[PDB]
Amino acid sequence: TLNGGITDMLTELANFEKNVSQAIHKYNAYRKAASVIAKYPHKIKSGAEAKKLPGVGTKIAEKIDEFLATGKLRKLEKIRQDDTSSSINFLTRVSGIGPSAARKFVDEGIKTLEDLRKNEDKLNHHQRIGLKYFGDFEKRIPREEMLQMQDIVLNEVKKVDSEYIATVCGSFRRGAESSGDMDVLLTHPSFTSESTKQPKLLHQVVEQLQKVHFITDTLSKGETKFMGVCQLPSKNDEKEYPHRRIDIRLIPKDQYYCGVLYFTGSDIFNKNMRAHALEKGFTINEYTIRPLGVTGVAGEPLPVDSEKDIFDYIQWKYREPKDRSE
DNA sequence: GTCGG
DNA sequence: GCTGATGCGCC
DNA sequence: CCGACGGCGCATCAGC
Ligand SMILES: Nc1ccn([C@H]2C[C@H](O)[C@@H](COP(=O)(O)OP(=O)(O)OP(=O)(O)O)O2)c(=O)n1
Ligand SMILES: *CC[C@H](OP(*)(=O)O)[C@H](O)COP(=O)(O)O
Ligand SMILES: [Mg+2]
Ligand SMILES: [Mg+2]
Ligand SMILES: [Mg+2]
Ligand SMILES: [Mg+2]
Repeated sequence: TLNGGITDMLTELANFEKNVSQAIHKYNAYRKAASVIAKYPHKIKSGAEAKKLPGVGTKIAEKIDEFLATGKLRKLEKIRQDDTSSSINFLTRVSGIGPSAARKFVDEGIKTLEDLRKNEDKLNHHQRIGLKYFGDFEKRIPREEMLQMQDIVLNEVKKVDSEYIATVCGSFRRGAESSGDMDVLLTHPSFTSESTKQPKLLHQVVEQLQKVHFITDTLSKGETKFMGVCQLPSKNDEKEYPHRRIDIRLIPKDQYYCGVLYFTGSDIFNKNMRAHALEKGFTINEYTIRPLGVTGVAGEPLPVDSEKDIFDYIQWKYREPKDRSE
């Protein structure tokens, strides 16, 4: 609601920089500005008011002044009218089509949904599945369906080995009423930072979920990360549920707190927290928090016994998952 | 595009 | 076959 | 002004 006009404007500029300009730092700058404006609890009355927030500079203030006076941004009005920008912005909505592949396809005269379904032989495995479920993948998952999905995954993993722990992360763990997809963090005692005492720990879980027809497709799979497609079972005479994206990440059992911090997000929160860690002389990834030596070389992993320990190292007050959303 | 040294 | 670069993905 | 901007997994390809 509040400042929705401004944040939508900034998100559309971010998407343009990422998809068309291939300018990843401008994309990140627009998104950081959109997120700080979304959390601001007043109706922004001027560019000058917004410029006081961290991540809003001169250029964004000037665009906020235009938007508030005219309800439009001339630059976005032009981009919307541009056939190449339009085509690329549409193709990048297909899972597996990034900015580079989108520009290549536009060059070959492939620029609509009809063009893609004619040219499937030109798509890689991932792109083919993104095309097949194009409609399904733009739908959000109601929390009630996420609870049904949680119950299937936790119960199936438990049937494979009572020592697995599966945790639903992403927007679900931040308490969202709807989720873009299902993100599952997996641990097993056999996989630690010190040892892999067992092979196929991720594979055996994927296989069981395929066997009860929950996982329907694979986009990618290695030893620690699965990316694919799943679907809730429906009743007699009921319309089928949409196909959903599922990500599964197997994390060393001893590095759970770093792993769950990473997988809980949001992505903007992780970028902000990791950028703050560097200013405080630390580096954070999904496994460890490590000091930076005078060098700029990461040192030994610091002890972590809680999510909050990570916040304490970088001198942040703890934020509950619910308070890490945009 | 913005920030901090 | 291996290794390093790049694309696309995740939060 | 100007260098840095988060960090890493898997798929794919060029060069040896
Ligand atoms: N054809 C080019 C253009 C630029 N550069 C280099 C020179 C500078 O080190 C840097 C950018 O210089 P610019 O004059 O482009 O500076 P800005 O990017 O700030 O200005 P502009 O508003 O023109 O983008 O890239 C280059 O090597 N070859
Ligand atoms: C939004 C205004 C732009 O800020 P950035 O460094 O992307 C520039 O001031 C205008 O640049 P252009 O419109 O992309 O040439
Ligand atoms: Mg996309
Ligand atoms: Mg998600
Ligand atoms: Mg996901
Ligand atoms: Mg915790």
